[PDB]
Amino acid sequence: TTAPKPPSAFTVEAQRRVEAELPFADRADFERADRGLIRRPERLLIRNPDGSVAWQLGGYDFLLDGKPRDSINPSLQRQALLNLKYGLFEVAEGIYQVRGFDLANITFIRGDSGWIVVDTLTTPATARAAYELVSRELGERPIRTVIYSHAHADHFGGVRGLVEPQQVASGAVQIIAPAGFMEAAIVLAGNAMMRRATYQYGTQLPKGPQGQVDMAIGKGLARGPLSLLAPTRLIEGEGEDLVLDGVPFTFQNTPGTESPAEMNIWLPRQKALLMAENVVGTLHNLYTLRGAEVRDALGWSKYINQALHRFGRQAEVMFAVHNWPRWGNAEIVEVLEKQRDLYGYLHDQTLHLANQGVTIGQVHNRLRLPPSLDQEWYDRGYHGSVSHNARAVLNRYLGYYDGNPATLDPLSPEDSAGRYVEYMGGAERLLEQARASYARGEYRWVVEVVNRLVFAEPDNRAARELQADALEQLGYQAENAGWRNSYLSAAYELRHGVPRDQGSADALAAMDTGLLFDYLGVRLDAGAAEGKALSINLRLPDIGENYLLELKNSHLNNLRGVQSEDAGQTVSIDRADLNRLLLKEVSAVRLVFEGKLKSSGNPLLLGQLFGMLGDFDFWFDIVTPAA
Amino acid sequence: TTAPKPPSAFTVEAQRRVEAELPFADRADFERADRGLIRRPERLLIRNPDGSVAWQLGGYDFLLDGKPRDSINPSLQRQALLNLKYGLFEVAEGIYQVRGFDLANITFIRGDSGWIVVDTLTTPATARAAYELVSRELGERPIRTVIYSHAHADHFGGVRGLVEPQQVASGAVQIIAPAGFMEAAIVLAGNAMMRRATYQYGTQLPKGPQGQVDMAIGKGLARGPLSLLAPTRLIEGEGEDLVLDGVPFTFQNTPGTESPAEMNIWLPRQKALLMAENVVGTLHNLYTLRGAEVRDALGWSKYINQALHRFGRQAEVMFAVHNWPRWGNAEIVEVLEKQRDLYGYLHDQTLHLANQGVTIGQVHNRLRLPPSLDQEWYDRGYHGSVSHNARAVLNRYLGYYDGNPATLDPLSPEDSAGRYVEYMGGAERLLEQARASYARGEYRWVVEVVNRLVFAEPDNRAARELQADALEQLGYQAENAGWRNSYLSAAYELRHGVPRDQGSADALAAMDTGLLFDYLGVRLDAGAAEGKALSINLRLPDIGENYLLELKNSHLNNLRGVQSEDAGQTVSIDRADLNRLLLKEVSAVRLVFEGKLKSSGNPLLLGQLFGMLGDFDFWFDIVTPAA
Ligand SMILES: CCCCCCCCCCS(=O)(=O)O
Ligand SMILES: CCCCCCCCCCS(=O)(=O)O
Ligand SMILES: [Zn+2]
Ligand SMILES: [Zn+2]
Ligand SMILES: [Zn+2]
Ligand SMILES: [Zn+2]
Repeated sequence: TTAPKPPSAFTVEAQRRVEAELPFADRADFERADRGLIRRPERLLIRNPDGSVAWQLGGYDFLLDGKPRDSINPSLQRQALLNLKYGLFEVAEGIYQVRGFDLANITFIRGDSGWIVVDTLTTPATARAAYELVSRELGERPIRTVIYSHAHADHFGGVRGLVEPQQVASGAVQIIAPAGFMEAAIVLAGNAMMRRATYQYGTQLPKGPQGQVDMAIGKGLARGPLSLLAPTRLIEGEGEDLVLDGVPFTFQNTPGTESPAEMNIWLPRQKALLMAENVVGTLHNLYTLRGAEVRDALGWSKYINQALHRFGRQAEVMFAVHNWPRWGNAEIVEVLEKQRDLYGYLHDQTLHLANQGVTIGQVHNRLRLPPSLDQEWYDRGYHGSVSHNARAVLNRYLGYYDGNPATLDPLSPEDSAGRYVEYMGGAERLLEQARASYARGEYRWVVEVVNRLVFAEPDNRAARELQADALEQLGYQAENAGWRNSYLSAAYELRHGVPRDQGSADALAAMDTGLLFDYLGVRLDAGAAEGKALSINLRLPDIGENYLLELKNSHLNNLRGVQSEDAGQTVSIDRADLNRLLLKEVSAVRLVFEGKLKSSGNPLLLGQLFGMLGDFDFWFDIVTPAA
Repeated sequence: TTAPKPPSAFTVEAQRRVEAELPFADRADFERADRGLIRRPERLLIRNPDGSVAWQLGGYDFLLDGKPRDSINPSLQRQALLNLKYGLFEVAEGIYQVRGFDLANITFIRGDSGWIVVDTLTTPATARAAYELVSRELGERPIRTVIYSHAHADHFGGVRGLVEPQQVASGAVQIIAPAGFMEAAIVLAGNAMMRRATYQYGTQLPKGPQGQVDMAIGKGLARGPLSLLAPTRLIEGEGEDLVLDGVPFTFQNTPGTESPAEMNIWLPRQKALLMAENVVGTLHNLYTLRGAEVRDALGWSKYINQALHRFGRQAEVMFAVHNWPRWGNAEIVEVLEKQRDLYGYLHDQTLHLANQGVTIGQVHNRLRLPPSLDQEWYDRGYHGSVSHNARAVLNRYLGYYDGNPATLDPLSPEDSAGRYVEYMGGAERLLEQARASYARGEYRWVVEVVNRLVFAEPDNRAARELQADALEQLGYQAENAGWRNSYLSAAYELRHGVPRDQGSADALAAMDTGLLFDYLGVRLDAGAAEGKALSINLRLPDIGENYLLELKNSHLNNLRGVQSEDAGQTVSIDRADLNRLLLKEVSAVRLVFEGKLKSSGNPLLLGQLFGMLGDFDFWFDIVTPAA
């Protein structure tokens, strides 16, 4: 059978254990998440210009009765309900947030003549909807300044919902960002990350008790066009004190924590501390499972300590770009200390263990937070997990290899699987044993062993169905939203298979030219490039950049600021026009006839290079070997 | 039986295949490695001041007959003999190198009044011995300048063998380094890295056909005290043109390639290009298996391209801090192009594959260099490997997790092993099957499956002996020196068990104070720190630094430039005296009585904190679960 199964007796027991272990009696977050509520719109339904739906919350109604469901980890269910506390809120005098209109929050700070806005959600429609709610309740005011707290799409993505380029061009609107913002906002492993993200975000799952229920730092991500307008002003060095529209702001740069470009904000008049995405209502990711570079827990901890000693000590309210605020100086001091020691403990104790010989394959089964950190709701592994972050720290310092040469040169899973199956007496015998293990509630073992059979025999329905059943129990048990979604998406694909039916101008415009060509080098089909050699001078006059492109030894090189008198072709095109070509907004033929694409030398080389560029299928297999 | 076994028939066949696949007819390296030889001392034996032996080459005599040995990959054997071409060499007019006195080379450049020296080997005794050979053959000359090509111990370690602090202090000797040198020269995962390095370096193996034979970039690493004298001058930005003792030097910074602080050197008078450790006689590591952060192949490739377009185009000789030079402009241009496209192809094609859904557990079995790159001796995987570097690139962008939730929350190997064994019919049945697989030459499979049995039953001699036999065949087959050494060290420990019998003042002095306390936080025993809280102001007047130390929530924090009026204790000590304490060169009691260690507040806190500090056993288990 191919439909979700009820929670097993072992899964039920695991949920009861969560309740026994975690401080459910501490319900203060429920008060915090409702404090200062101005308006919760009755229903929320946000639409995109093309008619698609950007965001809606009606799919979460099953959570509203607040009744426990054993197919959901009760800690995650608690977070799931708190994230449904959406609408317009007062944080402090003249500081408001619209929460639950998208994954992130959007913050409106009262200036003398308009709003200073912090962040802009993921897509213009959600941002626009938030601004409309603000105007209905507080009165319409022009937005004078938009500040990006950091370089992530759930924060800069909806900017065109608030302001337009002509406002920025005229100086009516300023955009403030931490130094390094443009370099960090925008690729090379994009298809792999996006496809792996369908698991983490559970994009194929229904919203419900046996599907997606929450995304930890918010309900989920709004769907729509991605916008991005470049900053007009950057916060340099350690930070800067600015006055915006009569309001004093202190910006504290925290480079290389949750994002390479990030800054906390202190508002001294309100004694309000906006902790960007450094401190949120959950342990955050040191490693995002969809795939990204490992983050620096050591710096993350130190920057939280820096904020504590500078501001925390005088703060009356602390708030963030995800989740809800926390009021009271003693509460804020403790949250800052604990979040600082959370990242610090994860870092320090992973390394303490590693230095004792505990490997990347063992550390998550050994490392446990001490009670003082374990027993706070904002330290729970909803977004990041202690388990995956400990392995992340270890991977950052020691790498993927566990040091045991048995594992140094491993056969691909699909190549060793047939032998595992044979050694275990064949598929039927393996299933018999795995089913007995399943009946004992040993899901973490079952998913490892039955995965071998699925890889040996991807058309073995019985194997896929058992693997799916065990993964699903693990998803029900998961406190982590990303783990849950991944387990349930894996079950879904094992049961149903992968779909057989299957661009942002601003994002492309933000991409450095060198990175664009690095990406084109990634698209290069090695088979097509084999034995070829060509050099092309590329000139981009609007941005005043020159690149030397060299294809040789089945590799595309690009080099900024150099030209070769020996290149076989010289090509001139504005970066703006190159952008349009890639976005299919203009044809190369029309550009050549307009005199916008120019060439000397052999007119064919760039075309020949383009013809070697391959493509990537989005729906590649994950839970089985490639079809 | 517990002694090395002969190469199997499959291993022999694998060696013959290497010969069929690789260009052994290309023997030009043999001429290159002998070119400009001035003196090869008859025997080489270098001793340390305490009487220990730093370096000797007599253990490699078995290689001298040049006869093929099937327990050594013939490509590695070729490299092993070329690395035995040691002694004093002329590279170009007034440019000499002493090769094979240590892992790295040391370079002497004739100035008007003395030597400009590039790098200093690993330990003073080897450096001193190299200088003595130089003086015997070319005449004794003062060393006026020492340049560190980059921030690695096999390059700055022997500096005290050449110069002393009073020479630097008086300005008689200058030390030049790339900007960032001191930050990159010096920890947190040190015990784990060092212990894992016993495998990579094969520190327990004899020198011989069934032991250690070479270390790729050199024969091995000299053993002795580690020295380091701080630079007096840093090469800033992209680089700088300097004149040293009448000789013109162009320094090209290449930050974040083989080392975070590295610079190539162009010598325009001799048209000589010293490629630091960017281009050597082998594919280098993107990931060193002993464990370290993943290196940036993209930047590595671009920096090689930058050197090519700036200098390569006019170079007559190219040489490096490891291995031998290559003469002739056409040869140099090709080597630079190929090394550039080597790192570029590894990067680009790993990502091309990953974007198609190929995982970190599959990529090394899919990625292959094109013939133009595969068929050059300096592109062979002696130091780095295509296999481990491809997985490294993938790990850098996507992380350790393959995206399949079967693998998201894995049981530790020792906890799932008992079940693998049971499912496979028990130990005897598993061995029976594994022995048949062994008889078919399926070593990569045998080491994966028998490893399960060793982990289930670490005292099962029969299992350990088979695992050892299979690993050993893999070590014999390995072209990579680190892989070979690791496979043979694993066999050694399985057969014999781990030893049951078991500081650099300069290195400690080079360590930032914050990093020192970060390291102390890593030593913190969480059990001992539980429930404790303390704050200590630490003042270090000689360096003018203040730190706030806070222990809370089982985590030690240190914060530069802040002090707390609420700290329970204030401690004052020069960093120089703190160094001496840690090195056991002075007792804390003697320092307090000398007035060199001062305290206000509760005199006990720092002592209490120190008492919570744990230690790490060096010889932790790798190939079995912890004893
Ligand atoms: C349209 C893309 C939206 C991107 C929103 C996700 C934020 C990226 C950072 C990953 S993490 O969630 O901080 O761990
Ligand atoms: C006494 C320690 C000697 C360190 C020498 C090894 C160099 C460190 C860098 C690793 S790698 O060999 O570049 O990949
Ligand atoms: Zn973010
Ligand atoms: Zn965010
Ligand atoms: Zn090095
Ligand atoms: Zn080196």
